[PDB]
Amino acid sequence: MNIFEMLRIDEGLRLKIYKDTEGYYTIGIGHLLTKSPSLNAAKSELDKAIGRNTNGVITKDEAEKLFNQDVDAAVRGILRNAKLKPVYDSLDAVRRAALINMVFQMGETGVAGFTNSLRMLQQKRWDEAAVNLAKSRWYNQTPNRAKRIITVFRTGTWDAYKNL
Ligand SMILES: [Cl-]
Ligand SMILES: [Cl-]
Ligand SMILES: [K+]
Repeated sequence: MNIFEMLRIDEGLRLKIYKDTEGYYTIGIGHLLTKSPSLNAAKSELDKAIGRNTNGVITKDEAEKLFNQDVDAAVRGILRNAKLKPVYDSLDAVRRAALINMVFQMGETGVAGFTNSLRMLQQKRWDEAAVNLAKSRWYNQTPNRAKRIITVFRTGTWDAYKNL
């Protein structure tokens, strides 16, 4: 298991524009196109991202290309964030993947707002961090996924993704 395989499981792979769990146009492996309700606006974003005039459909290789970019961007964002960097640096590789997953799903900003949870993770207070993480709109809106992420921060293992 690794961050790519983990997010491939959480996000799935769809080659045609679809709406994410929040109702936003997206494509590939969780690549958010826009928050706009205009499908045309979404298609415009898709073409700019791929570099060609698409028919709202991309190839697997193109989906993977955007995914690679997206994962790198999430890591990059963590490293640039004063609230997230310290926590990330304090973690082991498995838990770091859990944090990257959260940032890919919610954005740097979103994650940096989990102040209390972040502090517990940095203190290595696993069970308490787990309980705190669950007290969120994130957990309530995407409970199955949140539960997997929380178990990885709790245990430092990939067991939650075993058999998916
Ligand atoms: Cl992009
Ligand atoms: Cl979920
Ligand atoms: K998705």
